[PDB]
Amino acid sequence: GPHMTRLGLEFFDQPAVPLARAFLGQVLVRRLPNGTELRGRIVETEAYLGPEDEAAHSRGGRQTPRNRGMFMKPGTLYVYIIYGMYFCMNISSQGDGACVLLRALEPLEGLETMRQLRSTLRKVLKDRELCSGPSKLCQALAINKSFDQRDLAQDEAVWLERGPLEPSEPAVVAAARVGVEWARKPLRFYVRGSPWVSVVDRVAEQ
DNA sequence: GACATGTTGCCT
DNA sequence: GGCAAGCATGTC
Ligand SMILES: [Mn+2]
Repeated sequence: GPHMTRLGLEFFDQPAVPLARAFLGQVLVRRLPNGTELRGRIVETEAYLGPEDEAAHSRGGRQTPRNRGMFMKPGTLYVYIIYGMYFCMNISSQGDGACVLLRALEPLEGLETMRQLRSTLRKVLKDRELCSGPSKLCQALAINKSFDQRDLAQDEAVWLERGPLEPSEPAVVAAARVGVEWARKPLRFYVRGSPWVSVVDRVAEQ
């Protein structure tokens, strides 16, 4: 096989917007306790800018017991429970209270384990339903709160390997964020034409 | 203590 | 497309 490295501090240490864009095409890897490796290529992200960003948990520089990952070194995971039953996986970027939400993956390896984790553990699921959402991907990759405040550059259960297929400048759609002035600002980024994206913005494309 | 707020699967 | 169940969390 190929000599496989992992993306380190050099990659994670950049402003939220650049990082959110740079994530596109990269491959998120999860190794389960049973030895099974799961792989998914990132196709959709969101940038949360910090104290000025009225949609971010760090708005006005607010630091709570929950959002501490956002104020820790670039690469630190911020995993929180939303709607009492779902997880959102964020990665701290460079900049006070700034992070990036992972929204969607193209599933590449371990799809049958993903389908079990998505259906057998809670509530035939098509391949498109596996990772097409921030909380869907957390379920499919077995991400929960025990992953909160871990370092994505150093952790032996979850890492980021560099992807062979990365989009260039014109292939990236900058659109409004999902479920959030700061509601309308284009801080969501996804691969144009990808069937694995959670929500298509047909207005921000045309 | 109260209570407002924050994605997915089904349904309209 | 619309619609809330879900309960963790933050705030008063
Ligand atoms: Mn509700």
